[PDB]
Amino acid sequence: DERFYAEHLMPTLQGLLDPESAHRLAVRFTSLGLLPFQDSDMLEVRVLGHKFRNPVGIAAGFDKHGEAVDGLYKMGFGFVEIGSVTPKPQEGNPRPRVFRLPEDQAVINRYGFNSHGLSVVEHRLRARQQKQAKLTEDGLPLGVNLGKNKTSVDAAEDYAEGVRVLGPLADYLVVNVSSPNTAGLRSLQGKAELRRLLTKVLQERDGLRRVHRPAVLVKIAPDLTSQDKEDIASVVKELGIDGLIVTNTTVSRPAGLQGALRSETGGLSGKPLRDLSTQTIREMYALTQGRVPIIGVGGVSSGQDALEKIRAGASLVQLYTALTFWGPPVVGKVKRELEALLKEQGFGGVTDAIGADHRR
Ligand SMILES: Cc1cc2nc3c(=O)[nH]c(=O)nc-3n(C[C@H](O)[C@H](O)[C@H](O)COP(=O)(O)O)c2cc1C
Ligand SMILES: N#C/C(C(=O)Nc1ccc(-c2ccccc2)cc1)=C(/O)C1CC1
Ligand SMILES: O=C(O)c1cc(=O)[nH]c(=O)[nH]1
Repeated sequence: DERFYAEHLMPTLQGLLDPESAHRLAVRFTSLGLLPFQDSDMLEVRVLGHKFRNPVGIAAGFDKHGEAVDGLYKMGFGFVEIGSVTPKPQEGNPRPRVFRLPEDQAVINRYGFNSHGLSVVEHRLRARQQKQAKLTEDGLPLGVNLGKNKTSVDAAEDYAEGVRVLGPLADYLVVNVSSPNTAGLRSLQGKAELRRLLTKVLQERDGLRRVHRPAVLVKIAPDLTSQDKEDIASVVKELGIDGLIVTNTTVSRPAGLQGALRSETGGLSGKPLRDLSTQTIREMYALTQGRVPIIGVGGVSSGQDALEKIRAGASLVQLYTALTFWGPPVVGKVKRELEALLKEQGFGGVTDAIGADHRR
């Protein structure tokens, strides 16, 4: 129940544990299915070669190693993304590396891709691969988000290894070139780098057998220049990339942040990123002429937040940070409010609202 979690459970949990410990305990509880809304057809969306029974997903970073997929579907998410996963295991940055900004409903993290590695996650997904095939057919798809190791010398070979190893187990894969916490990674977003990296990714993906061939998406940052966005849009059309994830966390620090920890290094998420993300979705949708599916992510904690990103051009949305403040009831809250607003605004379902701001 919303108020109980919002007002009692979550604050108490937050007073008791540092945020990294709270996150680990939350993954454990979720993966055991220790948690307590029926989805309307208005919320169903068809995109990326799949049906999604509702358009609200959990963003990458919550379940980094694939341990809690089924408990996430049970929380009400229409789709789950895990990762980012790197080819070899690696520890990530020294602690502390995650900071709560409760007066801003924000988080700053600099995990640095702590990952159990491809092999461990491959085994975990294979142990439930046929159960995921049926979830997917029932409208509950799985994405896998790929990163690169810290000491790797050849970024494109790290991503290609992830497509070869986890591509056969995913409905879509994400080439995450926008973490702000791995040195040099964001420079993969530049025109020449990106084109060469994505050509190699797509060749690897196309060499998979047909029933194991995922869609491929690129996840980008909220901090790009106008020139960067134009170059991304052009590469994405030139290569037939299947969609974009918009956006990762920001390295900016918007005026007015009150949290005592606002000057920690790392990516900032939650409310202060919300409109910078929505504006990036609006611009990428226009530059791609509405023809490249976008998954909208950054500061979503309500139905109105989801629908804004929807009308700016997103076909699906994701959240993470709002879960850390509101807990599990936020998921049904976002869905029930989104459905009430679609009705109030005269849309037949999510699908008719996608990109609607661009048609006024
Ligand atoms: C604690 C933390 C860890 C994250 N780790 C990843 C990650 O490994 N891969 C990734 O693509 N995005 C990662 N993200 C970014 C989220 O997927 C999402 O893009 C961002 O947090 C904005 O959404 P939100 O405001 O709803 O949290 C992480 C975010 C947070 C808060
Ligand atoms: N701080 C913090 C939290 C956090 O509190 N996460 C969280 C998410 C879901 C729950 C929850 C509560 C009840 C059942 C299942 C999950 C609890 C904590 C995070 O997930 C990220 C690293 C900062
Ligand atoms: O591992 C992390 O540091 C991480 C990766 C990512 O893509 N985004 C982020 O905010 N943190």
